[PDB]
Amino acid sequence: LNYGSFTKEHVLLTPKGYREWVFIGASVTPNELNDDKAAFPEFHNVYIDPTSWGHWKKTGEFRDGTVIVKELAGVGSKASPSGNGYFPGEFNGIEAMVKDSKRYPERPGNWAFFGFESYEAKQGIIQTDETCAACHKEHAAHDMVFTQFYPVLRAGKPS
Amino acid sequence: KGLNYGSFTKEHVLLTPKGYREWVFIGASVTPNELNDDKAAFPEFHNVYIDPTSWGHWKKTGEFRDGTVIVKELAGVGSKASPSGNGYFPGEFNGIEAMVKDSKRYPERPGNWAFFGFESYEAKQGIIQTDETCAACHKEHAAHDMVFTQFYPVLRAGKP
Ligand code: HEC
Ligand code: HEC
Repeated sequence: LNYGSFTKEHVLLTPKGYREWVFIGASVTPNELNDDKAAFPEFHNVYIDPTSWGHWKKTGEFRDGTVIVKELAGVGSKASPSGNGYFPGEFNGIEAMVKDSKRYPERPGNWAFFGFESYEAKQGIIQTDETCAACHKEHAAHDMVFTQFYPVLRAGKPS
Repeated sequence: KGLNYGSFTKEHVLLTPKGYREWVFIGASVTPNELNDDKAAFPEFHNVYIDPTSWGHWKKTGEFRDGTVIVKELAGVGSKASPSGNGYFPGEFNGIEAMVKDSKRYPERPGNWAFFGFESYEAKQGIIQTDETCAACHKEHAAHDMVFTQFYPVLRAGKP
């Protein structure tokens, strides 16, 4: 079963319940290491929909209909009883990408990339290939997903 | 009824959990070695999960039921720079820690939490820990019921 609901123009409605999908990894780009203004502030927690996770464990490929959500959160502090580093604060927003060879036949890898103005928006804004796919195409380890940073995906694909 | 996540020996020791990566992620933090005298206490990234039944209960109540299992997975820092900017990015898996709340199995431990260490992903079961080794820091400093919910935005957003 596909996990992305759409409008008529194949625009992605804001995903709901993605926090109960399969988490695949977290990174952090703090503002203070990026001239006080990270591109994606700051923590990033990333999820893949459960059906696509199932298909990934079998094939090590992203099926048609894969949805991946990147959730941004703030750095809430830099020191805790466990030591120094970065610790998350409040949610900041989300980004998403959807793979569909039928609805997006001419985008790189048949991926559409979406931004969201706020948590209350009812739908995403599809982006031009220049804005997001170009960087993913140029540097992602596998099929435009930065799986070099998702150890859940790497450990979970078939041997 | 809800499912029972985690299995236990007759001495009530948690068997090494399987499938916890399909549980509910509640937040990640990072204590890099280079920021902690080249040896962090829990190196380095920590990805945290709560079992799906306790997550269902937490959504309704905001408390940790009896039978709550939380798993903290450790991973190394893989790199400090990527096309998205400077920071910290995960590498390989290092190991796990876990805590289990059960007033029937652990009537005398603080909070009725049992803290477990694991010697490897290959171990059959965990090693339960003395109160000073784990529960002490957790009871003094965690925001809620010995769980550090100040670092679990999923938990804080999901409670009623
Ligand atoms: C993370 C991201 C994800 C998660 C899946 C993945 O491929 O990692 C999504 C759905 C997304 N972004 Fe992309 N992005 C970049 C890198 C290195 C990572 C992982 C490391 C981290 O989390 O910091 C990403 C790289 C880039 C980038 C390089 C200059 C650009 C311009 C973009 N990303 C742009 C976008 C988007 C355009 C608005 C967009 C919707 C993204 N990313 C979504
Ligand atoms: C994270 C942890 C978790 C996840 C649930 C939680 O309460 O956060 C578990 C299951 C666990 N550790 Fe504990 N721990 C500490 C802090 C600040 C955090 C969250 C921020 C982060 O990820 O860095 C924890 C603090 C401490 C601490 C203070 C010095 C000590 C002594 C311990 N933790 C000890 C233990 C354990 C004994 C070996 C053990 C099995 C833990 N923690 C498990």
